[PDB]
Amino acid sequence: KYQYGIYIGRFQPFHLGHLRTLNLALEKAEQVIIILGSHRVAADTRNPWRSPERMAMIEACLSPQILKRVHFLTVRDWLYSDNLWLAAVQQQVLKITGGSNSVVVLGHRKDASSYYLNLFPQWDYLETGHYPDFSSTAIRGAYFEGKEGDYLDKVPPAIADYLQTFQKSERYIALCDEYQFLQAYKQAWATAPYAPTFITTDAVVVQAGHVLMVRRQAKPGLGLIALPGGFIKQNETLVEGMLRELKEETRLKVPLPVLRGSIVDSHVFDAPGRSLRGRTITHAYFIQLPGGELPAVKGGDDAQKAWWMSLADLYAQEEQIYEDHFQIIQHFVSKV
Amino acid sequence: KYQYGIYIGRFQPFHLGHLRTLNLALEKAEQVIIILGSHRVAADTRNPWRSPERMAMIEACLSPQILKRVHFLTVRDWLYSDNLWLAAVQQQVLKITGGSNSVVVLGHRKDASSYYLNLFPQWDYLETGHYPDFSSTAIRGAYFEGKEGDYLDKVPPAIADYLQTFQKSERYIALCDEYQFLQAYKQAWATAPYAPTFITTDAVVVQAGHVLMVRRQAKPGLGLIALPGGFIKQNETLVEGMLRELKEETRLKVPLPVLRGSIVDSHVFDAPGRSLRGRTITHAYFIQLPGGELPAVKGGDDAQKAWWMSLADLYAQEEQIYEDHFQIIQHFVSKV
Amino acid sequence: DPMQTKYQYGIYIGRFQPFHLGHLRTLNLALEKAEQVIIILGSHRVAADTRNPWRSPERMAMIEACLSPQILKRVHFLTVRDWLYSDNLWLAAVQQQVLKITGGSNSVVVLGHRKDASSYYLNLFPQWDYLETGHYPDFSSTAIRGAYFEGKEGDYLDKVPPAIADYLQTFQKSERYIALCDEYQFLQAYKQAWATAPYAPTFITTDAVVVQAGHVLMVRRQAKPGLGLIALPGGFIKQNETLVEGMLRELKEETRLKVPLPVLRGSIVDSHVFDAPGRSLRGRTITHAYFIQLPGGELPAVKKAWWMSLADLYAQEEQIYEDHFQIIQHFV
Amino acid sequence: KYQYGIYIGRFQPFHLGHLRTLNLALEKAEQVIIILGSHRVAADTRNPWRSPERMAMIEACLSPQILKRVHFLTVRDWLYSDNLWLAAVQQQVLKITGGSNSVVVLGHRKDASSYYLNLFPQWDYLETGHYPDFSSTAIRGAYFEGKEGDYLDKVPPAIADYLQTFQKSERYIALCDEYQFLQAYKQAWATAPYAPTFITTDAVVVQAGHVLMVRRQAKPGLGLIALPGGFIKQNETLVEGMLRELKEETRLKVPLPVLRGSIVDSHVFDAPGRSLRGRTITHAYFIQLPGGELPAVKAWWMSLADLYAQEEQIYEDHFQIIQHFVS
Amino acid sequence: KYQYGIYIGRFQPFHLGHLRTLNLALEKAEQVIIILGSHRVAADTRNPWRSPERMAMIEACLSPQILKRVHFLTVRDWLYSDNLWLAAVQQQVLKITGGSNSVVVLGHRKDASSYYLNLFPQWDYLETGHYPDFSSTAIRGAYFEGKEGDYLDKVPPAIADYLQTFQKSERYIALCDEYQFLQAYKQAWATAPYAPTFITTDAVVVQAGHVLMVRRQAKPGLGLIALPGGFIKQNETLVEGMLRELKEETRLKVPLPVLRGSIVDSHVFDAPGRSLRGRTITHAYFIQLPGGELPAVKAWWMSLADLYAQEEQIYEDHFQIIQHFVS
Amino acid sequence: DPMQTKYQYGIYIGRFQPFHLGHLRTLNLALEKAEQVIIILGSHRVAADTRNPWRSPERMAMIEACLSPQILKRVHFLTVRDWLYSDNLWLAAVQQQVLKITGGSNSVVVLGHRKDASSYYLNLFPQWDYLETGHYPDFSSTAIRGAYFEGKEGDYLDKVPPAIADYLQTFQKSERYIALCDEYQFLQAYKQAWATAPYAPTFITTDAVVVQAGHVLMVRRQAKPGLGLIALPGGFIKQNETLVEGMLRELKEETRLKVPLPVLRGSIVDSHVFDAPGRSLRGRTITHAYFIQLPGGELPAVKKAWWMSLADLYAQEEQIYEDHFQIIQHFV
Ligand SMILES: NC(=O)c1ccc[n+]([C@@H]2O[C@H](COP(=O)([O-])OP(=O)(O)OC[C@H]3O[C@@H](n4cnc5c(N)ncnc54)[C@H](O)[C@@H]3O)[C@@H](O)[C@H]2O)c1
Repeated sequence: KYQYGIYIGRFQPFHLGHLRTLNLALEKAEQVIIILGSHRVAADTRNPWRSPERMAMIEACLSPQILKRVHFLTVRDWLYSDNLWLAAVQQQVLKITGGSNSVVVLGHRKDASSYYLNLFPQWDYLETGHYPDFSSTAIRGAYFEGKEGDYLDKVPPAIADYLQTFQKSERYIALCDEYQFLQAYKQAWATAPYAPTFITTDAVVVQAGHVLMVRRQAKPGLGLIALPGGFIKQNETLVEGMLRELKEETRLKVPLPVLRGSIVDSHVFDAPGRSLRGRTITHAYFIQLPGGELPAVKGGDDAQKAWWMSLADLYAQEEQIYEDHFQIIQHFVSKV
Repeated sequence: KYQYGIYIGRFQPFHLGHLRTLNLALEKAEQVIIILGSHRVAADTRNPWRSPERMAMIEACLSPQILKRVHFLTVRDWLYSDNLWLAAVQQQVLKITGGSNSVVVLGHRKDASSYYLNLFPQWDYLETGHYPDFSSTAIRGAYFEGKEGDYLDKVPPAIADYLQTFQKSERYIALCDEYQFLQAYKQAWATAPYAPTFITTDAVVVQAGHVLMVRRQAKPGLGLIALPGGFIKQNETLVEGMLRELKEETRLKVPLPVLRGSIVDSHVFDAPGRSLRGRTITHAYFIQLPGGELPAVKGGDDAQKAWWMSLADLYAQEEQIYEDHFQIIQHFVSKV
Repeated sequence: DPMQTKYQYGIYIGRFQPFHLGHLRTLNLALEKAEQVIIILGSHRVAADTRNPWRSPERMAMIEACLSPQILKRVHFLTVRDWLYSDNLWLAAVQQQVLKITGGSNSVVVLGHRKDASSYYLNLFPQWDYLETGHYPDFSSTAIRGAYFEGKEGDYLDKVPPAIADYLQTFQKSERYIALCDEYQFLQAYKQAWATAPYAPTFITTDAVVVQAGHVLMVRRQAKPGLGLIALPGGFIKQNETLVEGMLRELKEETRLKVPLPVLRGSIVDSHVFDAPGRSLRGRTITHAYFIQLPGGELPAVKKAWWMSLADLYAQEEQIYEDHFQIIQHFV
Repeated sequence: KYQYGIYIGRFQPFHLGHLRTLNLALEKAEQVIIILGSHRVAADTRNPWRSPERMAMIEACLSPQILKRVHFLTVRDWLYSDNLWLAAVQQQVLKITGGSNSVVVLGHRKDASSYYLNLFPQWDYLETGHYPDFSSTAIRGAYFEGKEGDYLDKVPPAIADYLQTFQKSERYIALCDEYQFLQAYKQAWATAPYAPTFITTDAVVVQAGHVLMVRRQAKPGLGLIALPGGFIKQNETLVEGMLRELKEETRLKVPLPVLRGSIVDSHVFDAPGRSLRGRTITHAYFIQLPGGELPAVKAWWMSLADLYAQEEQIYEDHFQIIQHFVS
Repeated sequence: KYQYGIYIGRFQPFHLGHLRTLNLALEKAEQVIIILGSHRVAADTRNPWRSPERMAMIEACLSPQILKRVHFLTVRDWLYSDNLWLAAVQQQVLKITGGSNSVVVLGHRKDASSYYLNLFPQWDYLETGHYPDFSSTAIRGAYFEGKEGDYLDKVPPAIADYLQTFQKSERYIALCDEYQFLQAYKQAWATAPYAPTFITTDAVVVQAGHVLMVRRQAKPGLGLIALPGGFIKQNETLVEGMLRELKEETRLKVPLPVLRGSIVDSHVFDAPGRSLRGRTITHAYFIQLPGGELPAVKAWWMSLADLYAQEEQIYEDHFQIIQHFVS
Repeated sequence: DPMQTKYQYGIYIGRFQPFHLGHLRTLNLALEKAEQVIIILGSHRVAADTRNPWRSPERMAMIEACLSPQILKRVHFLTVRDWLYSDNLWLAAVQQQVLKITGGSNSVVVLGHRKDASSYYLNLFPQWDYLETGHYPDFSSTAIRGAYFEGKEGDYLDKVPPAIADYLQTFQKSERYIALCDEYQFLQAYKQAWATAPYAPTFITTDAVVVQAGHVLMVRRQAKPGLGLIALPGGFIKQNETLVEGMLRELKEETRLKVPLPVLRGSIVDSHVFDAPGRSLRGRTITHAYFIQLPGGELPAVKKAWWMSLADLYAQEEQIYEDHFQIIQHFV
């Protein structure tokens, strides 16, 4: 009934709801294209598995024979440009679709994040409705809490196998820790009269095509590469707080007045899901340092340190970058 | 010992600590210049009395004879430009000082807000030290709570008289109400694991040299003139929330897409004391509407309404404008 | 419900300087055409001069005195500033003011007469009907103002409502009346002196807009007209100097600003020519205004001249000379 | 006593009063350089003789021995760029000076228009003057009226001879007529309480690298090439004045609204001596029309090349006005 | 049959092949307009005769009856702005056309350089050609070698007569020499696997409204006025090449570092026929020096006015390069 | 504690293509001068070509094979990309890489020899000492690469360490060796054909940088050199076309982009000339790159050509031809 069927998701993990839709797709179209979103996002409690792992997981639920008509595509996130995303999807799809006009998109409008499901009017849209009782969020929560009965009856058996092997790895132990932390963090705000909103700053300091970075020291994202930034204090201005944090986390050897006078731009980042803590809006300041020897910063140990990274280094380690920091850098790179 | 002595304050109200310093000034200099800060700020729980009232209050504590060597100056706030403030102080002072170089500034470095006390190196600075037990904040709190024994023994007798007459007015009843509200508002956050930070948007919509305004409907600032704005919701972007609030408070008859496409600039306002609620940082969006008939907006009743105001109207009613909204408008007026 | 009139609202715009019998005829026509009438007092807060001698509360008192309290229940007075170089701004102000009364009604008519060039605004309200009344001969506020400052009572007493006559007879004893006569005479002599010129004269002046730290350098006028009004430093261009030279010369004469000419020269960020034909009552005066932005810090000393804040300018709007507030507005 | 000596002037005409300084020059320096100012300026009552003609005059007054240690250099006027002029001057100097550092400039500050003798600081300046009094203004005045007695005693015999021959000239008639018109024009303002001040607009209209020009229909500079321009009326804005004047003088086939919309810039030209009628300040508006057919319109479109070739025939300072909007 | 008729060409020289179209023109329209292209272009082996000279030639070939219904119009070249050219063409047309709408343009698209006959769309176009074959390239080739037999049978008797007289000319020697040099230069590249491609830099140095110029020391266009410029060496960047070339040809007294810092702009000039040596693309760098003394340096500073006056003596397309950075 | 060496750290930068006996002599000198030696492998991730035949892990394996494990405890290998038009970027990368080893020490010396124009970088580390070694005759990596691709073993076997000889003898049997010989021969013939030209030839090409929605239009190279590498669409300028025409012509030839020339013409936002003397191995090639920004939406179809994301370009850095990555970087 269609030559091509597209199913997009994160599949973190692939569950019985997803398989139902993936089965429906196999009925409605000859070739099936699975699009693995959030490609190369750093692993966190919302996206635990890398996209090759997610492909293996899905493949393990299907037969070699049905796999003959199944195509995997991975697509990065561009949290601040839907158009860069759309284009990448079109381009990845085209390479399979030849160019055909016989194409459906299967999905369910679950919530606010499902808005993309109608940015393909070019193609047809098959809404599936909700399938009770299959919730990725519930599955992940159960899994990090070690409650097997709340997830085993919700994933394909090949998925349960995978979750059980993966339960042995270092990543799982780190993700359990990070999950306990967030849960406690959110719980500590449970008696607020209103959902809280968090304000942070971030410093984007660039010298001779390099950006000053740190390894995160506090949860969440412990150990990931990040911009130097943090929570605004009650009595400081955004610039002040930005400078205070830059100094605390990098001990950059440049006097505060030249730092101030080197701020050439700033920009607010407010994607509602940028941070799992929390609604967290960050104010990023772009600082351009002049030519010369690379500026000195604390050489603490290695997990304690700060260092300078070129764009090449940045792309090379894309999946080690915290939250949307790669996007913040890319925004100011478009400015220069 | 000096030809001229400068004492700057808000004096809300003038208390025994202030009188001590004002007396010390009268010993140390021939002429005394009192500078009434926060001129033409809308009345709130932090600045209850207008600057002519504050002058009357101070005059009532002094004798006609000593008043012969006392000079009053009023100066506006410019929360985002210390330089505009400094200049205005210099200019107001010069008109009394003739131009003399014999000038001291008396004060006490109480807290972060006292930072201005050393932006006059031109002139000498006499630090007085703290005088125990004389706190404006404590005085105001006591007064709005009606607890006379906590303030009577802290102000000059002429000040106690004034507070007692003023306790009859409509302003006092409104300020009591507003004070109860804030107190309860802050108390409701008392069990937060961290001081909360608030995020709001504000829309600065301009057509044919007019700015769209509202009369505030919620406390605090009930009844004051304000920009249309409000709290960001958890799942909306800043622009989205800005547009949602503009529509809720003005029902402006301009379709959302043309509104979006008319945003020409935005700017963050983060003076830590802009709002008495709360650390509240607002994100203001400047929208330029094209020439033509003045856009329709809700004509509700009068306290329920929205309307268009020229800069002239704005200056004419400066002391009816909420928090720092006049400053936000002035920022974008410097852009055009 | 059957209306007794064609429209809900009638708008009658003017200076009314003073209200004369022509104006009352149109006002009466408006009372026949609309249930409620809106009088718009233009030139609100303009420095009293020979073209605009009465302030808006005086003009409202004058018109009120011609009308019975039953009619006054149907009349609403609104004031609106002039913004000589910005018609869009003015159009919006009129609209916003009218809306306080109108509640948004679309049943609205503007009454007037396209008298001369200054009446162009009558076709800028297409959202409302327009009712041309034709000319009433000859009622002329210019002629009436002339007769009044010249003391020729026979030429205006039969041109104005009896209540206006009374008000005029009373105002005639004020200090403002004397001040106005003095200024009227000066302008009359001034134009006199050019009467034998082969063409109408065109005057060239320069004005200096000097700004540092949100303050504009202003002076009090030492010569007529507008004697004692607040103004920008400026004056007439001499025959052998450039505009910039004239500008700086005149700035030094009037303020004695303690800044070297060479740094004043280098501090000129912009300039603009202001040429509204009626900006000055002395004759056609076209002015060259120069925006000078001083590097921040302590304000330079001057010798009456002073640094005035933007808030203070708005606060003393009505003491400002000619178009000078608009000149400042243009730059800051 | 000096290797090289420089004397700059308009010499309109060359008078005894120059000659004496010229003589004083030949004494103080071995080589003498005479710079003829105002090169290629349209002929008018301030500047009647072309620079070749002025060369001829100053030559006749010299015997060849002398004429053979004197070099003649012409310099254009750029009324609004002194730097450009100083440069053109010192570059033309080098042609002869070769690069010498033993140089003297002679003259004296007579008025305001003699300001050009503080710069140059790289050479030595010897002040003569005042020689009271020979006055070219007075001499051109005398010469144009007919008061022969007032100037024969004032200029060298050879000059007088050339002036004499020139009276027959086709130009002398038109230049006489111009002198009468200006003297009358100025006279008509004598009852004014203050010196009058004239305001004009000029339109600079440019399409496909051509500027719209006209021949002047009215005195002064009648028949010269000019920008469309005129006197502001009492009740029009500068913009509306510029536009009516443009339509009057050229009847340009472009709708008024499109013309308003095509204004990309404007500039005020205010040199005190730009107009001989008295102090006239002009407001120039630069209109820039989209590519394509040249619009219908003596008025005609003229290229930047055309203008340069005919710089001689351009009114007043209209060339500098054009140049200002072009670079 | 038509009121007005237009025929545009370089006519270098006027050949039988033109004449026939000219004849065909006189037949089809009552008035004939001949537009002499390439007006004021320095004389070179593609364009040997000035436009007055070309007028003279085409006149001799006509009897006055005929010569009296033919008008001659000159148009400059602006190699990089066709619009400017089209405009100058149709404006000069109107001088004669008065404003007529019965007009025809004659010729035919021979090659790439004949593209200019699609525009104009406002007139009627009648295609002649091809007339196989008379070839000016071949004729100028013959003429410059000495192969008389190759062109006498190709051009009108009067043309031949003028060419004959011209052989004696001071120019014909230098133009012959140029032809030999180019033919040799091109010949030296015959063993190349592909047509060669030349890269040069030019420096456009500008202070106080003057541009630095030089006389060409090397063939081609020897002795003409040019920008300081040269061939890129194998291991220098364009910037460093431009700068060494600038110092070589002018010995400009300004430190290299200041010169780097004063570069405000650069532009590539790439018209296929700009250089007669073969495909040469030049990279022009615009250096803008601060006001004051003109720096020490045949090289000399030259005003925009000077350049316009001497446009005749300017190499290749160097005038257009200057003009590009000025407006 | 008494040091046995002058410095704590010695830095030796090169391509080492291949490591020969000259390099080993300097390396040995560095081991005498510093306690720890840092070898910087330049040209990391550059597409293998006749100037850079071995990738950095191969070059590290090669140098490792010449050294005893006791010496290797003192040697540290670091890699660094080329950024042909940005020396500041490169200088910073070297500094940052060195700092991983140095801990910030100031006791640091760079050893090398100012051989030719490409050695300019040796004076751009003033924060460190420089030790000029002088020239060793004649060891030449160019000559050794020449002999090796030409199969003349006598000309290089005695120029290189025995371990390098072994590695060379082994690599010689790979498919990459054949590919390199093929390309070497092509370039050699190419230059051959120009040998009788009166001056060194200068080549002119155009390149098109077409971008829509964060994607650059790329091709796979159909002709040598760099056959099968990813590249921008471009080629040689024809004799009678303009650069823009050439650019568009060549863009159409190589990609068959379904966009009309007139809209391609109107979409050129910027252009830049790239002229590093060694950008291309064929001879001096100077290129004109044109930035074309297509209006957003669906990407236009093409016919091998494709739209490549900026992330994918970085991911496939090493498959890119000549300086093309730097050309893209310049614009986006
Ligand atoms: N600009 C951008 O970078 C951009 C924009 C939009 C989306 N994205 C990316 O695309 C991906 C979006 O995928 P997702 O997070 O919505 O995928 P998901 O894994 O949550 O769900 C995949 C699909 O299955 C459906 N589904 C899940 N549970 C269901 C249930 N129980 N019943 C019926 N249907 C159910 C979902 O609605 C969805 O259509 C993410 O990677 C996101 O980051 C990127």
